[PDB]
Amino acid sequence: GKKKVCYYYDGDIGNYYYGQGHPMKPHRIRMTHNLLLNYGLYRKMEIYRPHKATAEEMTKYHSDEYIKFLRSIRPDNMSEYSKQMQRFNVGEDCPVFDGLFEFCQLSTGGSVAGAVKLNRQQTDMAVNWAGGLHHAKKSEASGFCYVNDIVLAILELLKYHQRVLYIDIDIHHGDGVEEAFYTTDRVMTVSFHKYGEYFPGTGDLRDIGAGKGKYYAVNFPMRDGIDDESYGQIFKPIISKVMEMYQPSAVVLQCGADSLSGDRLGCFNLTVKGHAKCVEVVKTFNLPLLMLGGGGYTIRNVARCWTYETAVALDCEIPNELPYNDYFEYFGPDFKLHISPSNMTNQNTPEYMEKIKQRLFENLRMLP
Ligand SMILES: CC(=O)Nc1ccc(C(=O)Nc2cc(-c3cccs3)ccc2N)cc1
Ligand SMILES: [Ca+2]
Ligand code: NA
Ligand SMILES: [Zn+2]
Repeated sequence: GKKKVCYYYDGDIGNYYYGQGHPMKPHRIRMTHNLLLNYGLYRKMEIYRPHKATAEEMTKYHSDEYIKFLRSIRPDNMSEYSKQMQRFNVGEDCPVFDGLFEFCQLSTGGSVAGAVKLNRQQTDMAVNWAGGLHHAKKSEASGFCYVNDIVLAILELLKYHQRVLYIDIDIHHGDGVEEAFYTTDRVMTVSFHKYGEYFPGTGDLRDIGAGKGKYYAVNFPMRDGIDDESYGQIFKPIISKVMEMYQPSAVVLQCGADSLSGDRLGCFNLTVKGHAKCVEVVKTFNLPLLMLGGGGYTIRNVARCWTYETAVALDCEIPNELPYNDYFEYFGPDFKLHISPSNMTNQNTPEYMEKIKQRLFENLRMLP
């Protein structure tokens, strides 16, 4: 039936600025929050302010040297760390900005706090839209991500769960998460993503894991222009087969909104309803679920997406007419919650979708 939802948000998040022209806008988390508050969704869920995750918490995955660097680097001392910046991939796509470490701490704190709450059986779902930074690696920033809150939250879940399922609907391959768990069967990682000379360049369907983790990494490579129909063709069948074969006891769902139609960086054509169908599918399995944010560069659509997916988590129907809010002008000219797909060509034929699905089903037969 209906579930208990705990939601994590820190009002300071929207103030972190990656710099002039950088497409990552933490302000989108505040727009999301303000919109869902204006729909009255706070009446149906517990709202918590995450703690600032410490260096002890972050070094459960990341190296001491990389976390020490992130704690130290500032725009004022940048000149003195030119060598370290190159070593850790900080300074270009992953810039040094005021309060960078605090931004890492808040984004991470919500995911780890959500995992603790699920481990304690105090909630059915935990939501952290400021999380989902799937590209960060053990000792390296990547793709605007510095600290991998997802890996840390999964490590927290593994204290009480033998098997954790990770599902990733961001347009990009969930490389940092897949890499962290590549050689274990205790986490199965399932990523659906644009593939073919696209960032980060990994996630071929032939990448299936290694050693004990062989068959525990699943990749569904897609072409430009995927629509609700095509995505819906394959998501429920793959997740259903994964649930059947893997039998996880907890799930982490990365809800990156860069897979929506009209994304500034992305090349997919999903609506908010098509993207949210993924949350509905996963929610149906009735397992402890951690829902996380991710990419998303057309900020008005990110706020619509995560507001609607919070409503889905709550089994709460909300009107398409947007309520007034602090960012009302961002939603023009329509001022509606739902979006239309564009006329872009879907390069993913129905045969291609079915064929990749069949190849993944062959791999899933290899589980015990
Ligand atoms: C050349 C090129 O295309 N570069 C590039 C573009 C987009 C992304 C991205 O979408 N990154 C991301 C960031 C986050 C972050 C969330 C919060 C802070 S960063 C979460 C998920 C993804 N996929 C990464 C790299
Ligand atoms: Ca993905
Ligand atoms: Na794995
Ligand atoms: Zn992305």
